[PDB]
Amino acid sequence: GMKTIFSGIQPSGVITIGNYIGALRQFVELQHEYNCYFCIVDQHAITVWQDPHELRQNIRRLAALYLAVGIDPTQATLFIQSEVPAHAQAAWMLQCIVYIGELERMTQFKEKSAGKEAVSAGLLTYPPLMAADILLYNTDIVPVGEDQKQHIELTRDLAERFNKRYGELFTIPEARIPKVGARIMSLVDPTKKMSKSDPNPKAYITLLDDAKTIEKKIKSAVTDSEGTIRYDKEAKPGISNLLNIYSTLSGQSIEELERQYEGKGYGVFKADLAQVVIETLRPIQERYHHWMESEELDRVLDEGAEKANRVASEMVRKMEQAMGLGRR
Amino acid sequence: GMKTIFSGIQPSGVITIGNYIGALRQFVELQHEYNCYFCIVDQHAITVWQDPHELRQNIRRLAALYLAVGIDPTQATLFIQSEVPAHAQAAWMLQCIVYIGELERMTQFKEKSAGKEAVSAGLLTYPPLMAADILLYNTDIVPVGEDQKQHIELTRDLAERFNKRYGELFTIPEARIPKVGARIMSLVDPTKKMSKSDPNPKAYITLLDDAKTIEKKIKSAVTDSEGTIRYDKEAKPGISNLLNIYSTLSGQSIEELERQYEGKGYGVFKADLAQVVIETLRPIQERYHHWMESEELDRVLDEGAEKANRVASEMVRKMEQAMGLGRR
Ligand SMILES: Nc1ncnc2c1ncn2[C@@H]1O[C@H](COP(=O)(O)OP(=O)(O)OP(=O)(O)O)[C@@H](O)[C@H]1O
Ligand SMILES: Nc1ncnc2c1ncn2[C@@H]1O[C@H](COP(=O)(O)OP(=O)(O)OP(=O)(O)O)[C@@H](O)[C@H]1O
Ligand SMILES: CNC1=NC(=O)[C@H]([C@H](C)c2c[nH]c3ccccc23)O1
Ligand SMILES: CNC1=NC(=O)[C@H]([C@H](C)c2c[nH]c3ccccc23)O1
Ligand SMILES: [Mg+2]
Ligand SMILES: [Mg+2]
Repeated sequence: GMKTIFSGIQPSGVITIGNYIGALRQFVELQHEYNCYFCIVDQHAITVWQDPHELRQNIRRLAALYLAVGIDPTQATLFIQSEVPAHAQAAWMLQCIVYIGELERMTQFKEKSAGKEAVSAGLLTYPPLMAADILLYNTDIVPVGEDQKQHIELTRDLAERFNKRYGELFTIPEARIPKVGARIMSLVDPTKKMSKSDPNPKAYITLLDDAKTIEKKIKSAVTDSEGTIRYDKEAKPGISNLLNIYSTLSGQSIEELERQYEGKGYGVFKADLAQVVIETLRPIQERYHHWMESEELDRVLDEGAEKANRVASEMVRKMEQAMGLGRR
Repeated sequence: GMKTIFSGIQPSGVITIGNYIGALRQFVELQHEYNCYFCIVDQHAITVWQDPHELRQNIRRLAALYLAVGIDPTQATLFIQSEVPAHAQAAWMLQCIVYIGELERMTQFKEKSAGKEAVSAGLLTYPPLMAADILLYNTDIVPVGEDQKQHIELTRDLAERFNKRYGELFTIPEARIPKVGARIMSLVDPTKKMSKSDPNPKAYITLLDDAKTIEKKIKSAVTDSEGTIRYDKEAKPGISNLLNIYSTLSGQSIEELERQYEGKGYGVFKADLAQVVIETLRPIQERYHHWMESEELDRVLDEGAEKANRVASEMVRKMEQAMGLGRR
C-alpha cells in the first residue's frame, strides 16, 4: 500500500512563514501521494506556559490555516493531539524506554533551558511524546524542518530499542527535510531560526499578519551596511535569509534575484519582498476567515480524531501486549 | 458525602508482608468508612524492567490478593491503572506543571538511580503520574507507607500550583501513614526497608511464600550476637524489626513479647515468628487460589475500570478546559 506520513505543529502561537516554508507548504503536496496525518499538537504546546484563552484560540486558528493552505480533509487526517488519548499512553511507555541521559543531551533542551529559572519536566520529556506521535501510526516518513532532525534520530533509536527488547512492532521512520527553506532565520537575529513563540514579534511573520505589519517587519529586518544584494550566509546572514525567503516564495532562484537587484539598494529590495509576502498570504487569509466562521471546521476535526483514535488505540493495545501491561 | 480514599500498589512482584502491614491491611478496614479506589498501578511498574510474562502474571496475582485479603468489590473500586487512559493524560499535564528540579531532589529517585548505568526517564517522572493517580478522583486521604510521604507532599504542591495558576479544581489530599508498621525493614539488611523488587528474595516474605520458605527466611534474618530479645532500633535493628512484625501480626504488644521471651534465645523466637506469619497467611492463600481459578476476577476488574473511567475522564475534561487544551 501507500507509505505513511505524520507531522505536527504546535498551537503555541500563529504559524509563521518559517513554519510554512519549512513544513506546511509541503504537506499540501504530500497529501496526494501518501497516507497522511497532520496534527495540531496541543500537548506539546503546554511544555511551556500558554494562556488558556490564547491556546484554545490558536488551536482553532491552526486548524483553519491547515485547511486554508489547501490540505484536503478527504485526502489527509487532520486532528488535535489531546483528542486522541493514545498519544499520552504511548508517551508514558516510551518514557520508560528512553534514558535520562539521552533527553538531557538533546540540543533543543539545552537551549530552551539555558537561563533556567525553573524548567517544566515536560520540556525535558516531550521527545518521547513526539516519538509516540510518530510511531503510533506506523509512520514511514516525517516531514520537518532542520531543527527536528535530532528528535527524529531519537525516535528511531527508541523504536529500535522497543523492537529488540520486546519484539518487532514499530516501523523505523525517516525524516524528510526540504533541500531549501528548512531553517528560515529570525528577521531580528539572523543567527537564530524564526520561531512562532519568539518574545519579539518582529522576529517572525505570521500567516495572519496584515500588509502594514509585514511591511514594517521586513523594513526593520537586520542587515549589514555593505549595501549589496548577494547571497553570503557567513558575511551577510540577514540579506541571505531575505533572499532565501524571496526565492522560495517567488519561484525565482537566488542567482536570478541577485541579477535583478544589481545596482539596487536594500530599501527597494525590502519593499519588494514585503509585497511578495503579502501577495502570497492574500488567498490564504481569505480562506482562513471562511473556516473560522463555520461549524464545518469542528466537523473536520471530529472526523479526524475519530480516524486517528481507531488507528492509534490499536497500536497502544499492541504496545501494552508486548510490554505485558494490563490483561490479555 | 463520604470522603475519598485512593491508594496504589505496583505489580513489580508479589506483595510482601511489608506491603500488607504498611498499606493493604488498612484498605480492608477503610473500605467501609470511605469512598475507596484501590489501584494496580502497572504503568508505575514499568519504570524499571519487567519481564512481560511476569508482569501480566503479577497484575492478576495482585488483583487476586486484594480480594483475598478481604477487599469487597461492592464497597471499593478495584482496577488496573493502564485500563484508564486518564492517568496517562493527567500525568502529562502535571509533568508540564512540575519543575525538573523538584523531581531530581526526590529522595527515592536519588536512591534508585545511584549506581546509574542508565536510568529510564520514567524513574524520574513517575511522581507526577502518582499525583495524577490521586488527584483524578478528588481524593481526600491517601493511605501509604512512610517511604511515600515526600511523594504526597509533592502531589499537594502540584495540586496547589494548578489551582492557583488556572483555578480551583483539585482537592488537596492528605497522607495517612499508620502509627505502627509504616516501614517494615528488610530481613537481610535491617537498615533498608523491605521491598518486593529486592534482588535478594531473602529480604522479604511474600504473601504467597510457603511454610518451608517462610521458616528459612525468618531463620536467616540478620540479628546481633547479644542473644537478648528486646526492642532497640539503634543497637538491635534486626531483632527490633522482627519484634515489630511479630507484634502487629499477633496482636501482642512489643512489651508483652519482651516478657514472653525473657531468658529465651533467638532460635525459638524466630521459629515462633515463622509460624505466626504462616498462620496469618494461611487463609489469605486459600482465598487467593480461589480467585486465580475464576472468571469472576476479570469481571471485577472490568467493572472497576468502567467506574474509574467515568470519574477520571470527567476530571481530565475539567483539567483540559482549565489549561485550554482541545476544544470547548
Ligand atoms: N525557521 C523554521 N524554518 C523551517 N521550519 C521550521 C522553522 N521553525 C519551525 N519549523 C518547522 O515547523 C514545524 C512545527 O514546529 P513548531 O510548532 O515547534 O514551530 P516553532 O515556530 O518552532 O514554534 P515554537 O517557537 O513554539 O517552538 C517543525 O516541522 C519544524 O521543523
Ligand atoms: N517496608 C514497607 N513497609 C510498609 N509499607 C511499605 C513498605 N514497602 C512499601 N510499602 C507501601 O506499600 C505500598 C505499595 O508500594 P510498592 O508497590 O512500591 O511496593 P514496594 O515493595 O516498594 O515495591 P518496589 O520494590 O517495586 O518499589 C506503598 O503504600 C508503600 O508505602
Ligand atoms: C515542544 N514540542 C515540539 N517541538 C517540535 O518542533 C516538535 C514538533 C512540533 C512535533 C511534535 N510531534 C511531531 C510529530 C511529527 C513531526 C513533528 C512533531 O514538538
Ligand atoms: C515507582 N512508582 C511508585 N512507587 C510507589 O510507592 C508509588 C505507589 C505504588 C503509588 C503510585 N500511585 C499511587 C497512588 C496512591 C498511593 C500510592 C501510589 O508509585
Ligand atoms: Mg519549535
Ligand atoms: Mg516502592
